[PDB]
Amino acid sequence: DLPEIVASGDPVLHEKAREVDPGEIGSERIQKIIDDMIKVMRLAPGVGLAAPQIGVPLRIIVLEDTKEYISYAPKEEILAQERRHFDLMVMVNPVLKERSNKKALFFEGCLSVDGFRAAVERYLEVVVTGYDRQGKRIEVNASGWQARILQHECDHLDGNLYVDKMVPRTFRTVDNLDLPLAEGCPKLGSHH
Amino acid sequence: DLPEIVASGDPVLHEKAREVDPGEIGSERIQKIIDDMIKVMRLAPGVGLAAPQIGVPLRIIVLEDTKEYISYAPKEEILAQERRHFDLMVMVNPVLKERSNKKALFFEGCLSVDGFRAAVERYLEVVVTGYDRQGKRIEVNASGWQARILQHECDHLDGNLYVDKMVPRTFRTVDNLDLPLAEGCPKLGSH
Ligand SMILES: [Zn+2]
Ligand SMILES: [Zn+2]
Repeated sequence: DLPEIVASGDPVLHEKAREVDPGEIGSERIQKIIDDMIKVMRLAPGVGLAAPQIGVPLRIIVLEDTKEYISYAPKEEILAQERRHFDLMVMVNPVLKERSNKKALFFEGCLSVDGFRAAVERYLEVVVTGYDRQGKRIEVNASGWQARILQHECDHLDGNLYVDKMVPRTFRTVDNLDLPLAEGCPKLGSHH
Repeated sequence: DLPEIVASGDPVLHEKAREVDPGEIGSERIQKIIDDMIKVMRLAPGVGLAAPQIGVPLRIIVLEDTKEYISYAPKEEILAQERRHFDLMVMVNPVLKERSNKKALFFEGCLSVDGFRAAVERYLEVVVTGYDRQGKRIEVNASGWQARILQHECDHLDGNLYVDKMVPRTFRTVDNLDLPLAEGCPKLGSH
C-alpha cells in the first residue's frame, strides 16, 4: 500500500529527521521507503520529495527533473531559473553547504502546502555529501534549479518549510502565481 | 451585486491602502463600499474584513463577533481566547496601538488565504482611533479576541498578512488544526 503525503500541521513535517544507519540503507526496509518516495514524487508531478513528507522521520531525499517536465515551461523562465534536467537522485543523510554567496529569487511550492506559492531566496550553487541508494558515499555539486530543489528538500529534514523562509508579501495562490509583484518586493532573478 | 474576496497574490492585498477623506465618509460612494464589506463579511461567515480584501485600496475595516459565530466553538476554547461577541463595528482610517505589553498566541486565518491557519502573536489589549460609518470621530478600546481581529484587519490596511507574521512551523492545514505544536514551539494562550 503506497503512502500519502502528509501536510502542514503533522509534527514529522516540523521536527528534525534522524539519520539512517549507513549499512541499513541497502535494506529491503529502507529501499522500500526510497521506492515509495520516488513513486509519490512522480505520481503528483513534483521534482523533489523528503521522507518526512510521507510520514518517515528519516534523513532521506529524492529528486528528478526531466526533459519532459521542462518541455512545458517558458523558454525564458527555464533560462532565468537555469533549469536543466538531471537523472533521478537519492540521498540519505545528506549534508548541504553553499559553494558561494550568489543567490536567486523565484517562486517555490511544496506538495505539503498546495494551492499556494511564494518567492524564496536560495543559494545559486551548492555541494551535498551523503549516501546514495546502495549506501555508497557520495558528493554532489549543483547550481541553478537543481540546487534549489536540494535546499528545499534538505530543509524538510530539519523540519523547515518555505513558508517560514519566504519573502514578505509574495505568498500567493497558484492561480495568482503570475501576478504583478507588489511594490517593495525584491525582483526575481539571480546575481549571476 | 456583490464583489468577491481577493485571494493572496493580488497586488492590492500587499500594498498600503490610502486614507479616505473624512467628510467623504458620509459619501454615497464610500457608504456603498462599507455596505459591501459588511455584506461580504457576513456572506462568507467572517468576523473581520478590510477594504483591500474586495479590491478597494482604502483604509476601511469592518468587524463583528456573533454568539452564533461563537456558538460553533467549544467554550473551553472561547474562554481561553477571551472571545466575546461585539456589535458590528466599522472603522475608516483606523489607527491601532497597544494598551499594554501583554500578548497571546492562538491560531488565525484569513479569507484571503483559505484552507490554512497558523498561530500568531497578538497584543491582548489595544486602542483604536478613527471614524465610524457616519464619519464620526471615535476611539475604541478592546481586549481578547476582538483585540486580535482589530490587529489582523488593520494589518491588511498596510498590506500585511498573518503568514508573514506567524510563529515558525505552526502554519497548517485547517484539517491538521487540532494536531500538536512542534517541539520548539511556544505554547498557545496568554503568558
Ligand atoms: Zn516540500
Ligand atoms: Zn484576513
